[PDB]
Amino acid sequence: KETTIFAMHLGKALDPNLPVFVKAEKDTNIKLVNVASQNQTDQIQAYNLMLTEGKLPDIVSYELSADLENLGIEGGLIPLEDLINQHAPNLKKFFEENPRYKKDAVAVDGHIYMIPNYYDYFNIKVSQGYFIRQDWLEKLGLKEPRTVDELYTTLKAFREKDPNGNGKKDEVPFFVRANNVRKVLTSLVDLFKASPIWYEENGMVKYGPAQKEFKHAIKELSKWYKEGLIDEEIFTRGLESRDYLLSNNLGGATDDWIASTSSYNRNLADKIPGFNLKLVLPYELNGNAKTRHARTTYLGGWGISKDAKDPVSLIKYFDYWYSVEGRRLWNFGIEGSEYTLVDGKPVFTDKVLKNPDGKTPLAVLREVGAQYRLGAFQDAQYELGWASESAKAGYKYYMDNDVVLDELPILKYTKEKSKEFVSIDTAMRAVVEEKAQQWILGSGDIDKEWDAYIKRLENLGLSKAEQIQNEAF
Ligand SMILES: [Ca+2]
Repeated sequence: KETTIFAMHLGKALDPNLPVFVKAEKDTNIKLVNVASQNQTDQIQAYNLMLTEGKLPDIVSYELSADLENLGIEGGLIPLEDLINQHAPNLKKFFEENPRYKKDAVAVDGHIYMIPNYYDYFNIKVSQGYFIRQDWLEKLGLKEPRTVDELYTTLKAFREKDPNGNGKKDEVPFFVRANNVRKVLTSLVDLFKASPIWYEENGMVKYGPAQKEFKHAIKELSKWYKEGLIDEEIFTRGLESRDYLLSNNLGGATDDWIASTSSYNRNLADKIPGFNLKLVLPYELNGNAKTRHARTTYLGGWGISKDAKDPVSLIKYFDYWYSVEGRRLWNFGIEGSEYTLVDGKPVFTDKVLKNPDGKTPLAVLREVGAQYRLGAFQDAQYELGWASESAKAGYKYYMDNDVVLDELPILKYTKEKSKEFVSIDTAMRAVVEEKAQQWILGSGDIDKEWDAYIKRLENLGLSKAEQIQNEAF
């Protein structure tokens, strides 16, 4: 059966002749025909153009789920929940076994309009983590800090005791990597168990920047900033911060993405003798040793349009990607080309792990149509199949110690509540970022100014936004 689809990902329209989709056609007898051409590169433009047709393609795939769900509410996509319950055993069991993932699939009106492209979140939750210069701790006779007060003592010693050995007070004890204010705050306030965004607490949704922990975080950060413990240029350096500070042997500690930050030991070993930037668990504050840095559960998804003539066959195509072999196909490519089975489990080939032109394993996989964002279920075993030893070590450490808290899910709103919420959320963001940056850099006094700042947030609509967020959760 020839089945029309709108599908794009990373600027490329899905080519059904790629090995992954030829295999799935051989297994399912569904042959996709894309309405997006090989010349289109702008998925937002091509999607909107596609929606002006009198007939929609059989399957509609898009990166932004809220747009798919609105198209469902408008009647352009059909509800899927009865189709799944009646005809898609793999999805039916997946939703039963994963109530969190089921939430991502249910739209604001209680219908399912799209199947998300899920990360394997419960197997790898891990994004950012805390790193510290083990070789500096050791040469200074310091324990690994395990609380925020112990970190303070540690960063003070980094700043005052010349661990890079050059007789200059040039050490930058704590730094971040960011290119906007929200990203700076994200990597500073999590240490103090605060949040710059919305979060979940005791089943309710709350606004990070209005909390007592945020006040305490900014006050402490302002104190550490004044004492030279936090990079004087936190808000002015950009994405070059980590490379500049680590490669010049100035930086002592950070909070940053685990896979990339764990690469510096191997890169700087010949250049900085003894260099060991080491991943540690989140520091404890008042009994809390969690981090709110977490991966997300999905990105994008796909649905069936009102114009598909055989939706039952299409829900089975959707279900194929949740079978054992369909999920392995999507994640790993073709057996005998991208991977072999070793004791029942895929092991990538040299074609994937040692591409002679320098291509990454994921880039090689993408070229066969693996990992092509639709409504499939990523497998963390695909990622561990190629990730570096230090990346995998960091993932395992944070996973085994259960330190990562689930992020607030992507919430669902009607179009009108969304506009209302976004207008409020945008206005408050501007206030929080202005005030927190100035407080951290030592302007004014947060104790004297906190109340008026909270009233400004309330005047911008904080209570209404809380009401909308809690309804949506
Ligand atoms: Ca020094």
